[PDB]
Amino acid sequence: KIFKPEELRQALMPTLEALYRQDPESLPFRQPVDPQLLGIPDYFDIVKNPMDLSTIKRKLDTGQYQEPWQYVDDVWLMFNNAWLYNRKTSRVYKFCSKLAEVFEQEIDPVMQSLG
Ligand SMILES: CCOc1ccc(C(C)=O)cc1NC(=O)c1cc(NC(C)=O)cc(NC(=O)c2ccco2)c1
Repeated sequence: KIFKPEELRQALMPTLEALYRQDPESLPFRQPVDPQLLGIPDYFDIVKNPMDLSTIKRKLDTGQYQEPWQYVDDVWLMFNNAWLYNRKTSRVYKFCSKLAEVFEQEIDPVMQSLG
């Protein structure tokens, strides 16, 4: 019912590492979207709440996820943002879908273990 921050981090960190391990698929996701650098100035006309792997990793490393579902919700925020902004035929959309497939495989045994 109640989780300790370090045990939560140890349970969840391998699922995040499995996303970082996807290369090149995780590359658009390893740092916050920079619309200036990427040439996509409408990004924040479309995406309300940005999220990326580096932000999730810091929240995990500083104990900000006190329930497993808060971690999962940030991962899916990252996915949903990319599916929302990018065309279904685009690199980032396809890479996002690959990451979601990987995550779905990795997170299920972990959540079964945690609750
Ligand atoms: C041009 C529009 O870019 C985007 C548009 C939208 C979104 C989102 C998340 O909604 C993300 C991006 N970012 C990328 O596509 C992107 C960014 C970086 N690195 C940096 C630091 O920006 C690297 C790569 N490299 C490869 O994907 C790659 C390399 C080799 C094979 O594949 C791609």
